[PDB]
Amino acid sequence: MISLIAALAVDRVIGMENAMPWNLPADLAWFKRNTLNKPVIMGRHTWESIGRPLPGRKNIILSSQPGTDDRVTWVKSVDEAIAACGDVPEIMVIGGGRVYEQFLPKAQKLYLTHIDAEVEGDTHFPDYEPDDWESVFSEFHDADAQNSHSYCFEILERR
Ligand SMILES: NC(=O)c1ccc[n+]([C@@H]2O[C@H](COP(=O)([O-])OP(=O)(O)OC[C@H]3O[C@@H](n4cnc5c(N)ncnc54)[C@H](OP(=O)(O)O)[C@@H]3O)[C@@H](O)[C@H]2O)c1
Ligand SMILES: Nc1nc(=O)c2nc(CNc3ccc(C(=O)N[C@@H](CCC(=O)O)C(=O)O)cc3)cnc2[nH]1
Ligand SMILES: [Mn+2]
Ligand SMILES: [Mn+2]
Ligand SMILES: [Mn+2]
Repeated sequence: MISLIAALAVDRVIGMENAMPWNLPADLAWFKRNTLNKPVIMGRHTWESIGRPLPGRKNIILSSQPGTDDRVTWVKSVDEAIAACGDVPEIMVIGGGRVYEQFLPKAQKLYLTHIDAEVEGDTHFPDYEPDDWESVFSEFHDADAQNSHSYCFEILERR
C-alpha cells in the first residue's frame, strides 16, 4: 500500500524557495509518528530541503542522476523506488510536489495536515478529485503557545 503524507497551507501551498517557512511542532510530531519504521520516498529537492537522513526509516531518494550519499538509497524511477521498499505493509511518500503528482494515482491513503496559514509559495500539492476519497479521521487543533496557526489532521482513504 502506498500513502502520501503532506502539510498544506491555504490554496494547497506546500513550499517556497525549497523550504517550508512555517514552524508547527505538533505537525512534525504527527509526521514522525506516522512515518517511523516505514520506508519514506522523496524527491531530490525535498532531500536537499530536509538536509539529513530521517532516523528510523529507510530513506529512498528519486533522482535521474547518480546518488551522492550512501546513507540513503538512490533510485531512478517510480517502479524502482517501490521495489526498493521491499515487502512492507505501507510505503510513505513524503514529497515534494513533483513526486506527489506521480504517486497520487497509485495511493490508497492520504495523511493531510491543513494549516490555517496564508503562504506565498511556488510548490503545491496536486489537485486531487474529492469524490475519490473518504475522510476516515479528522482532528482539529486551535493555535497555542507552541503552534502559531490552527491545524487539522485528516486521513483519507480511496473509495
Ligand atoms: N509541506 C509538505 O508537506 C512538503 C513535503 C515535501 C516537500 N515540500 C516542499 O516541496 C518543495 C520541493 O518539491 P519539488 O516539487 O520542487 O521537488 P521534489 O518533488 O522534492 O523533487 C523533484 C526531483 O526529484 C527527482 N525525481 C522526481 N521524480 C522522478 C522520477 N520519476 N525519476 C527520477 N527522478 C525523479 C528529480 O531529481 P533530479 O533533478 O535529480 O533528476 C526531480 O528534480 C520544497 O519547497 C519542500 O520544502 C513540502
Ligand atoms: N504533515 C507533514 N508535515 C511536514 O512538515 C512534512 N514535511 C515533509 C518533508 N519535510 C520534512 C522536514 C523536516 C522533517 C523533520 O525534521 N522530521 C523529524 C521531526 C521529529 C519531531 O519533530 O518530533 C522526524 O524525525 O520525522 C520531516 C520532513 C513531508 N511531509 C510532511 N507532512
Ligand atoms: Mn521503467
Ligand atoms: Mn514483493
Ligand atoms: Mn494562521
